[PDB]
Amino acid sequence: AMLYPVLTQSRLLSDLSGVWNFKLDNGKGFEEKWYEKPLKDADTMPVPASYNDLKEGTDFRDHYGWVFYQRNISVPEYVKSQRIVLRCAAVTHYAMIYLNGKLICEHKGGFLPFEVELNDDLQDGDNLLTIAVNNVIDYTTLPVGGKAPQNNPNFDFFNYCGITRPVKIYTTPETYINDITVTADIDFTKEEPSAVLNYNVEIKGKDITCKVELFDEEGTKLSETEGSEGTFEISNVRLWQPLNAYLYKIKVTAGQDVYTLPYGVRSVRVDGTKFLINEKPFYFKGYGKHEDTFPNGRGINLPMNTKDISIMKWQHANSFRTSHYPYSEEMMRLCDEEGIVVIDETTAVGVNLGERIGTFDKEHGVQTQEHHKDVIRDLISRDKNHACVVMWSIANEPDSAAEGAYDYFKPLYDLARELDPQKRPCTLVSVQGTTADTDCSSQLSDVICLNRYYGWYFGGPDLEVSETGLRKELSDWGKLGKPVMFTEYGADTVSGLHDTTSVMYTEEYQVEYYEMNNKVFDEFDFVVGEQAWNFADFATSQSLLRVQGNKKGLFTRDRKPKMVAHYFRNRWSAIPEFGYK
Amino acid sequence: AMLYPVLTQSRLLSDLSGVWNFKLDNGKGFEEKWYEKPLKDADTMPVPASYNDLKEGTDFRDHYGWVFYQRNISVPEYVKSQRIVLRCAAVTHYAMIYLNGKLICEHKGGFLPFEVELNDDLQDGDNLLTIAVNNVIDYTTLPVGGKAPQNNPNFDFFNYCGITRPVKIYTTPETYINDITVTADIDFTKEEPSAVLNYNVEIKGKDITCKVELFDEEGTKLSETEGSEGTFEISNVRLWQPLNAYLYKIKVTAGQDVYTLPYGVRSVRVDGTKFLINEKPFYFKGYGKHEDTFPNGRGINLPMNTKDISIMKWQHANSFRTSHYPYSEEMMRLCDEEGIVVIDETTAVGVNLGERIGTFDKEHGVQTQEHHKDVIRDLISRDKNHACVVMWSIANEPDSAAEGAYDYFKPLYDLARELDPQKRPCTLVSVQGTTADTDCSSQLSDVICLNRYYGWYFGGPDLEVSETGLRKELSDWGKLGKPVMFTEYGADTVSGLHDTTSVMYTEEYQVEYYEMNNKVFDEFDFVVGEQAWNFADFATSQSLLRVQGNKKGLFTRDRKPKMVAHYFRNRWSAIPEFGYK
Ligand SMILES: O=C(O)[C@H]1O[C@@H](N2CCC(=C3c4ccc(Cl)cc4CCc4cc(O)cnc43)CC2)[C@H](O)[C@@H](O)[C@@H]1O
Ligand SMILES: O=C(O)[C@H]1O[C@@H](N2CCC(=C3c4ccc(Cl)cc4CCc4cc(O)cnc43)CC2)[C@H](O)[C@@H](O)[C@@H]1O
Repeated sequence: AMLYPVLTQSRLLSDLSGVWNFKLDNGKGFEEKWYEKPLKDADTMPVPASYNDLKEGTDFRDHYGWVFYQRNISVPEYVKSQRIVLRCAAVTHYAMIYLNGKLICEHKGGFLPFEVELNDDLQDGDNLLTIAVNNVIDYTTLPVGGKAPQNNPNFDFFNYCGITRPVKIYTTPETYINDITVTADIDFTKEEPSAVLNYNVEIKGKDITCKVELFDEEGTKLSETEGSEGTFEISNVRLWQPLNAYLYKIKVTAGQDVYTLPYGVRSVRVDGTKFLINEKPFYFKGYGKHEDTFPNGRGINLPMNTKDISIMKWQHANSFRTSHYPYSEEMMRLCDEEGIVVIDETTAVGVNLGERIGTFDKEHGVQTQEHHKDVIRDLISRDKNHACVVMWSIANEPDSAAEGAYDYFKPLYDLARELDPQKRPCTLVSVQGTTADTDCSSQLSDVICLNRYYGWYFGGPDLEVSETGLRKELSDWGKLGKPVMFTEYGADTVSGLHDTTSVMYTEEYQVEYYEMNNKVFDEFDFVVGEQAWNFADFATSQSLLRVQGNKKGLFTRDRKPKMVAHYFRNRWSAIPEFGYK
Repeated sequence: AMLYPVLTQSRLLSDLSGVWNFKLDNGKGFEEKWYEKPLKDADTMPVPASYNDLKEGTDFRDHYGWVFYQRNISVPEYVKSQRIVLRCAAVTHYAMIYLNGKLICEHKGGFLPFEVELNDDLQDGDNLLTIAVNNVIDYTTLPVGGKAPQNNPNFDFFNYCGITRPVKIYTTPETYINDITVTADIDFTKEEPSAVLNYNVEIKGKDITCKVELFDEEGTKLSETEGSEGTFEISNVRLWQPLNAYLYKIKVTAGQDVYTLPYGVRSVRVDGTKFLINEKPFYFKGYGKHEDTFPNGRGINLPMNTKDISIMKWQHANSFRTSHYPYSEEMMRLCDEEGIVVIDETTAVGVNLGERIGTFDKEHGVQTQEHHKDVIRDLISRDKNHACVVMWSIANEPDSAAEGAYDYFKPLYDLARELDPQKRPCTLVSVQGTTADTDCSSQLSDVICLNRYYGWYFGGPDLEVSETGLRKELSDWGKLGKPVMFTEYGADTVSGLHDTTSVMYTEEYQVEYYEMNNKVFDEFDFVVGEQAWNFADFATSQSLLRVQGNKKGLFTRDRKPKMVAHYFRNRWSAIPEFGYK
């Protein structure tokens, strides 16, 4: 259970962000117990941010192993009466928190929050907070790291590591609000849709009165309820809608603690080959994104988030997929405010491939299902209340058509559907090569999400031949009667390369590629969404197939529009959110 | 008096940063008293950051007038016992702070901090904090804005406005440390240089004991002193040096309040035509920078700051000038940690130009000297203790060779030299066209800082002819016997444009331009520094002479190296910090 720490009349919030003491481990780092004394010959490193690109030389960018963040923490004794918590929004990949020298916390998982209590191990004056981060990836990590001293990522994006998201401190009374949940049953039958909202507060500590208050957009009060559980009757409810968002406020007063939560009233339901939002046939318009900026790397970047959402509404999009890892809490909340449809995805990327071993080989294969279940647990525990999240993605391009694959995902799908209070659709992004008959996603998933590159990796530069292929496979996928959407498709384009008679990597070819694909898409009424790959150019590991990173983005890494970006904006302008099919 | 709010055993610090409620004024904004009720139909805007580039359309970028930031503030009553302060690191240009509807603070000045007290006007639960920002510039603002409904900046950089730097909240006991000052008298006579440091603490409130403690780099204690004033004897003092920084810690315990301060022991003194740091002949290597990134605009950007300082040490630079406005506190402190020489400059840019009026015309001219004195007051009050600041710049390219000019600056120079506890050199950046005989900087300034463009605006593309000119004027400047340095010189280069036989705007020409200039520079021993313009490409107002902004940077706006960047790195590698002349 992880609530987003905010500022409230009952709780504080001190951002530990700034320039910390930084030092690359040299192997002897742990034996010599650097976490006690200061960082001798320390360096400077801003937090939050990925450290790989913040210094020159490959030895900082391509570091293998541990790095030590160090900082000076201090609290006034008049606050020790409250509950002190250290919240780490994200640490990529493996974090180990020390306080004066005592290991107080550990976490496996570089893209989800985790907190620890500081009341017992604090001191009186200056305390030495030491956060050690590991970047190693292997068959036991999500994302998955291969092998053939450097990390070999089994994924197509750079291994940005470090304190990726903010590290803050917040307080709370002894008996506090530890978690909250809210679902909505919307009565679309009446001429005006009314709504009934069910809540459930979980307290913790030496309990015992609980109060909840409902407010609207402006802040006007609307109703009140008592107890750890209750409901709200909203006649004339203002439904959260794609691109037309509306968020109510919820103020829960429990004992000596208060916490507010913005909630969006909307319904999500799959019906045959139709993805229904608020009981209407929705069509996905957008692209798979990355949390990738320069030189922040994977580090949080609120200004760029607002710019991207501006570029999106500029382009007439409505959705994106948190490609290959969960995004920041801030970006999720922003999509609630701005009304952006989001496909929340886990870190489960790279679960694929004297003898060739098999993905799900019990002895020499991925050892990730345990942690994979944790992520599904922690991901939903965090974003369960986000009205923008309309579906979960268990994994990106796994070996979903291989032996043991179905056995691997079935418990994960179940855990997901048993944990989502709203019981939202579940899916997995199908790598190219799978078919309706071979993909275990055909049975497990509510929506089929394809990653196809007809016209690039498969068929390019012959777009004519590539078209018949795309049509042949897409037509086959209709046999399932489920909703089909493309979550990835694009061609690497180096901004600035032009040609009248186009060739691969030019801006002209990139547009043609999306014209041919979109043409086929519109031929089938069970295609309920198109999301291009990628929103913008992003960094990867070096390779002959990567022209200074991934260049399949519609925009450059600095958000500048390629010619394709205008193409889509024109297309998506004449395509509505509902009723397209 | 403005101390940098940090985290201490006696004081808190809650970063109000995040996505605030935003709304462009429409004229009726103030009459309709938006600062009381919420922002109806509000928008999203991250803080801190310039808002001009965070939304699409010229109407947000080219807005004229007011914008309303709104936010929800809340404090627990158990903290009301302390002193509550709202610190605004920067608001560009004019800020007006409301709390529940009551105007509680105002400030003129978009690039320096200002705080206000919240104890008296707080409420119990949720408070509506409303920060209104104005972007208008005219003859009464610094920077100066001209005329011929839009702002016409009298300067060559875009008018990025909004909550440019962080807005935080910090507490402190009734009797607190309000200000601190530290100077150093270094005895360079002994074989080992010892040092004596003089401090001076200023308290405020219902007083009455004061304690100060000195620590070194690691954190080991070194000495102790009592009283609001005292000294420290440092035998074997570790002198802060350019590119070899060393900062001591200073822990002042006054009553129920503590505050720590990193200090760097170094001496600055001009001797004839020699700029002496720690009694050695220093040579400036660097460039004039901007606080300009995309899409942040002028907004703070700690990751880029660390990257720029990496690029600098990569390039073998040692100094930069806070071109045309004071930079963030974080960047100043970082230069102390990283050992970067800084020329702190004020916002006094644009003080230049049926009849042609004169700059300092008493009735129809710049009405800025009053505010100009404030900035000189507040700038030194903030950065007085930064061992990286080795000189002050009263103004950039003013009309320093016109009637009334000398009368305008003389009181400003005096106020500067009377306020700097360290009595550091003072100068002003001389626009092209001035000569040793005409520039009032010849008498007022300790160091001559020239902004010359021989080979671009003046002479280009004939670099041969441009050379004789540069030599003729530079030789003349030697008549003063003072130290001369170029704070600006460069040629607009569009990254990617190449030619064997170079032309203007190509990368080849840019290198040639700096070769010719640097050749002449090295012919004169009274030239003690070279700083190119600019560090990287930055945004300006649109114009036929601006190719999508200013492109004179050595690096692109995203910090990528142009061919010139490697040229300098090779040159600056064979040029030392001391003894070059
Ligand atoms: O096209 C992208 O590369 C982007 O789209 C997705 N991406 C899709 C392409 C991927 C493949 C792959 C898998 C099966 C077959 Cl038959 C062909 C190919 C192409 C070449 C190839 C070569 C390899 O060595 C490894 N993996 C592949 C999987 C990855 C990913 O989801 C995304 O991370 C990536 O950036
Ligand atoms: O070259 C830059 O433009 C950069 O260097 C500095 N910059 C120097 C060039 C500036 C001038 C100027 C002034 C006197 C004379 Cl004789 C010629 C010229 C050139 C053209 C010209 C045209 C105008 O309409 C107004 N101002 C000028 C002053 C400004 C500034 O300090 C910096 O802000 C700027 O970005």
